[PDB]
Amino acid sequence: QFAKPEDAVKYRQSALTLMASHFGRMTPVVKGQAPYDAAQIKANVEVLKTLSALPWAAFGPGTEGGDARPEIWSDAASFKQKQQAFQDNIVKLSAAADAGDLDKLRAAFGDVGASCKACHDAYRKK
Amino acid sequence: QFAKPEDAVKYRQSALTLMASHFGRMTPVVKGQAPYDAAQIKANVEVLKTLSALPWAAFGPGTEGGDARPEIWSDAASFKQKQQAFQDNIVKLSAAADAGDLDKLRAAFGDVGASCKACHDAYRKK
Ligand code: HEC
Ligand code: HEC
Repeated sequence: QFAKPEDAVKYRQSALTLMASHFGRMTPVVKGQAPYDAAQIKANVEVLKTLSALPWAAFGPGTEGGDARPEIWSDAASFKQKQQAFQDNIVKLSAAADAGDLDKLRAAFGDVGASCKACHDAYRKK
Repeated sequence: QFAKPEDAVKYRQSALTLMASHFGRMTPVVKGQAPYDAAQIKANVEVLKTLSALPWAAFGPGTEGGDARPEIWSDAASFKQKQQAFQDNIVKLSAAADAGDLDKLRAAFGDVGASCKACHDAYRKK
């Protein structure tokens, strides 16, 4: 859906920005600094699930640019493992949110955050 | 979820960018320049439905900035009518996509596009 590489870059950066907001806005809830409303969190994690599937299709071959490292494309299998693993961490978060289980939510939230960082360490420029 | 107005601005601009891509990428399909795969379009419109609900919460009071016109906030009811009308145009598009009905898809796609423009004409700076 991208006329030029720059359009793929803009798309993925926007998708990742929205992910970061839908993830990060739960930090006060996880920490107990804001109240836990199970329905609110269930709905928010549903949005995050949808968003978390979006960036990867905008790293199609030849879409070097932005702060993407070239290693994304020199080993397509390893990058795919990282995004699939990330999305399965999001599945655990969804399951916790759907269950209304704050303890499971906290644990899953930490694992999701670790998975964001694991990808950045390998694939995002400083 | 926004520490400063700038964070709301960045969020809504990213959400609108993603909407524009999920909407605009169907133009060749509507025009018959690309093939119509009912399942592909159903899935894409589901994504668009989710995204189309997101920008509005990031025009909270005091989040003037970007290319948002101040009229968004001086008549909250009228802005809300426009975004709700837009989302109901998206509902028609969803219904068409879910039905696998290309004629209804075309018609709904045109009405959605008109609704984007109607809001821009009133509420987006040149
Ligand atoms: C690889 C499988 C990634 C996972 C998982 C996550 N992110 Fe990431 N992110 C990745 C790359 C390669 C890039 C650079 C994209 C580019 O072309 O520039 C990024 C970037 C971001 C950004 C900045 C977006 C922007 O506005 O330019 C943010 C805010 C971001 N990423 C956040 C984020 C969070 C919170 C994640 C887990 C919930 C996450 N990313 C996962 C690669 C990957
Ligand atoms: C009002 C109810 C709107 C509807 C419906 C749509 N858009 Fe719009 N859009 C609106 C505003 C007020 C703004 C400015 C936001 C800001 O603070 O700068 C915009 C902006 C866009 C953009 C630019 C985003 C960016 O990268 O800065 C795009 C690409 C865009 N809008 C597209 C778009 C499409 C395709 C719509 C219908 C499917 C649509 N918008 C609806 C207000 C409203």
